Amino acid sequence: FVEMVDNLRGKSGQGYYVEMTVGSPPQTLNILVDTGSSNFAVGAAPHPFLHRYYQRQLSSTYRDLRKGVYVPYTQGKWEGELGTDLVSIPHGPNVTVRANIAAITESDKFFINGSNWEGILGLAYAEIARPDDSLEPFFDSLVKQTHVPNLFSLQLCGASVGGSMIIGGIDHSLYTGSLWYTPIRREWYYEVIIVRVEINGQDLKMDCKEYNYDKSIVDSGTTNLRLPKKVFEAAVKSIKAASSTEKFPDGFWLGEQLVCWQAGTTPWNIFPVISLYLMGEVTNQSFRITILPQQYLRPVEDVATSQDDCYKFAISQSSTGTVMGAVIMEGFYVVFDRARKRIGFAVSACHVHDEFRTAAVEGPFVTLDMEDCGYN
Amino acid sequence: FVEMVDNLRGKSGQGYYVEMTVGSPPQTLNILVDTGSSNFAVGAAPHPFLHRYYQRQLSSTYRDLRKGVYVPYTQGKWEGELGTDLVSIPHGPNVTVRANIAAITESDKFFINGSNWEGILGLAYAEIARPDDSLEPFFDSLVKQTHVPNLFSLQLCGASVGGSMIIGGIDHSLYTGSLWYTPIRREWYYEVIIVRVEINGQDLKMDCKEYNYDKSIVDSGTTNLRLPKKVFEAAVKSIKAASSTEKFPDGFWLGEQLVCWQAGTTPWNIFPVISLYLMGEVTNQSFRITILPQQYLRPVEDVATSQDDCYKFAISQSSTGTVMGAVIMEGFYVVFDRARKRIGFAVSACHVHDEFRTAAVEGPFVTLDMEDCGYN
Ligand SMILES: COc1cccc(-c2cccc([C@]3(C)CC(=O)N(C)C(N)=N3)c2)c1
Ligand SMILES: COc1cccc(-c2cccc([C@]3(C)CC(=O)N(C)C(N)=N3)c2)c1
Repeated sequence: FVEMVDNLRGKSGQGYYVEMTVGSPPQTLNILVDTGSSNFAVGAAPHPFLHRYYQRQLSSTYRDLRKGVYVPYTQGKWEGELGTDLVSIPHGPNVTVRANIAAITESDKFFINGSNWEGILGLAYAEIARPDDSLEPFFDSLVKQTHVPNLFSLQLCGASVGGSMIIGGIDHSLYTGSLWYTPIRREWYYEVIIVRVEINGQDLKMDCKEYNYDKSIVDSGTTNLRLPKKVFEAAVKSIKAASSTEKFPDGFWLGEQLVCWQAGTTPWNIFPVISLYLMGEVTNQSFRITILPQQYLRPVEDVATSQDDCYKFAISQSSTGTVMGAVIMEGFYVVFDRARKRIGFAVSACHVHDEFRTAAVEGPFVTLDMEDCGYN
Repeated sequence: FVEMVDNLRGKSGQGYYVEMTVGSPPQTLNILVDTGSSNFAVGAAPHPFLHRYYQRQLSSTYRDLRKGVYVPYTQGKWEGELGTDLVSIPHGPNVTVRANIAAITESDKFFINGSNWEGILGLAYAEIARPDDSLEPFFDSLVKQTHVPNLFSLQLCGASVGGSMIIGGIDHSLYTGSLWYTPIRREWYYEVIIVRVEINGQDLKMDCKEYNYDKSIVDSGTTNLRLPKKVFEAAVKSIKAASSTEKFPDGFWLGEQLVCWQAGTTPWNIFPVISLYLMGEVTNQSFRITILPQQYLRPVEDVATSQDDCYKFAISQSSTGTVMGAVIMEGFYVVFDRARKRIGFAVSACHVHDEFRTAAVEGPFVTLDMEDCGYN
């Protein structure tokens, strides 16, 4: 696994990507690692933002599936042509596989101008694969055609930024202390159940069933930690009041303006550590992950309307549930243990850390009626 | 007002715009009519998607305000340089005014590739103007510097598509029957209070306070009718079950895949009319607006992965409240009566109508405790 270490580039703002090769002979592309979707879609036409794109004409091994896909988002969309071809991951396992590729032929607000990636690798499960759950995801093909074990792990770092995708197992050099595991509630998204939240050290006497309304998921393709309204509403109230040494703008919390200081002058300690307790592997047992304010206030880089230490509030609202984005994942080594229906967390050997507090994964804790926190 | 009739172009998918002129001599630009924001922002650099952009260097009358703006959205952002200049609306009032312009110098996922507009005219109020409520919105400058009365009205049409912005008053040729008025609850967004909802004819025994959690607004710059989760959840359940002659995809309702038939074969009548009751002008009195399925199922045009009559579900979820978008507004002539803190609705003389049902604005109805439907 020394080969796979540090095989990711990019930020949480713009995503993390791994180099991939597609077709015979190998076309090299930079592809977003996205645990929030299940399609392997690559740009296959010269959209002007793209550095590279998939040229099927040049591949011995491509096969058209004579079938198209349309994938709308909030303001976004992409659209392509389903086929299959030979995929390999240079700095991954030393195998090669026949995976589905959606050749993106049209898109709106999908690719980022000035980004350095050209497709997405949806690592989530069949059930949310477009167009339907028979479009077998990449990772399933990988395990299903090779001797690669059914799990991968992710260490996302970054102050641009880097990280590691260890396909097939775990690499002990990427975390400290112990890995704790929460169940994958169902294999569609990487859905997990949050059972209690705390800010700094004090919870939120909130029906935990809210924390997971209607969903809680782990998504390397979402930037923020994203909370539902009631919990966000509740959350911010408590972070806001906690963080009243100083008075910041009332719309900033809603991510409608950003906030700024200068070099050195970022007020670390006015801000609370935040703690999510996740359902554990055993009845009535949980564990917790604790994020520093480094994680939920992320530098907004080159705003030319300043030369200051600006930051956006990396927590936000959701109609679709909790989303533990790259802001949360940057603190931890996250193991996606598809073989045992569980996701493991450990302190990342690369989390940004002051000489004061830290990120933490701790347990066990005793929590009753955890199964009641999942929405049905 | 014969001059202002039909001075809007575009769709609900891509927005409606009015021709404007800025600077001396007049630079012509196509600008989005957006009642969901309060900034007049125009593209002022040669972003490649843009047909035209504001060239300050060429204006006698421009004045720099030596101050910048940054405006983030969900995935989106823009950023510019505050100044003021001379603005006129060719097919508007025969005046000219000194308004604030944000010259957009940088943006991500803001402009649409293949769109024909180049800025936005935020018609909402100071309170949500970025950076703060002292950046006086266009319309306030308009009324405040001319004899133009403090109201405008909008007729949005469309099967591309058209419409009319009547600045300064009402034009009786754009609606049928009577105008009914709901209070502007507060002057930030165009916030209104929904007090009951019905599908086909049957309500939703839902605490009306949900319908407005935390906000209900009228937004010509939002495409969908957008409902909060509980109400959307509730809503769809009732539209879904109502519309079970046929079985459509389970993810389509969430706007994650679109749905299709062919010429002639759109099943009109399986789908219910929807009714929103809005708080009226008098204690315990309301009125209602009724939308046909034409309105909430909008053609998705050139999907090349078909030659069928496709449609997206024009209703969706929200962390930020109800939003009555261009899907709702297409049915009605909407009067923004800033002078009397109220918004008027009437059947649009241009709503798309089958030889069966219709859009409707009706009243009065007796509804108790309407003031309790507003979130505080
Ligand atoms: C940190 O990761 C990202 C940063 C910016 C954008 C994206 C991204 C771009 C395009 C599509 C996706 C998507 C496939 C769809 C989506 O909205 N989510 C939340 C997701 N998981 N992946 C992400 C990821
Ligand atoms: C039908 O109107 C539109 C269709 C597509 C896009 C837009 C649009 C594009 C860019 C910004 C806006 C914005 C300023 C921000 C926003 O998200 N909303 C909801 C809004 N009212 N206007 C709209 C409007």
